[PDB]
Amino acid sequence: AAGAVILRRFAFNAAEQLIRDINDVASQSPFRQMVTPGGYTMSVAMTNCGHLGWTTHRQGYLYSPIDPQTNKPWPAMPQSFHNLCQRAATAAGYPDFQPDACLINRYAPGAKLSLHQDKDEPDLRAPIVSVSLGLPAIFQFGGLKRNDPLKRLLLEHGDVVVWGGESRLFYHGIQPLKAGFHPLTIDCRYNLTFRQAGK
Ligand SMILES: O=C(O)CNC(=O)c1ncccc1O
Ligand SMILES: [Fe+3]
Repeated sequence: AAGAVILRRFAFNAAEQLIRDINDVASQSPFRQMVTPGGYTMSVAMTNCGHLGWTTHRQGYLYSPIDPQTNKPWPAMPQSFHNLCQRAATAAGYPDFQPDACLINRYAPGAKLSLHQDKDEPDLRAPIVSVSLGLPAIFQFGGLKRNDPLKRLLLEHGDVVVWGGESRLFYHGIQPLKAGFHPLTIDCRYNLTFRQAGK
């Protein structure tokens, strides 16, 4: 899509370390399946690291310094996360990107992410950096309207997408995860999305 940059296998050499750091983050702020304000439990399990974390609070979504499950700050952003995000963001031409939030998604087979926009960040000029690890997933994206036609791209282990420019506000999602196996993740896919969430 216009504005979006795909860097295939950009995070391949870093994957092992990133996965260790995911485990470390989740040991402090555990993965949970958040409940939408619609009352549905998501198939995707989530957690956050960094100064701010995306979560549900009082039947709604927000960036918060505190993990509502633990009542403690989200774990600090791992070095591996920060390094890889910056190498990706710079390669795609976003030198001033300074992320302070990393949402971590975990997909078991069957798990999917419904069509949505990321429009909750203060500056929409800032991109989102997205890192795929483990099992491959079909990423779908449309446009500015919920009913716009979808295009599909397979995202694989180590792929990084820098989601900026025109595509920044496009609706997008993930199709039900095909069952499979990966040496590093076992039977799941992880996705990291780095954001400038602070005002
Ligand atoms: O790949 C996922 O599991 C979900 N990714 C996203 O929701 C996303 N959002 C904004 C920009 C890039 C993304 O990959
Ligand atoms: Fe998204």
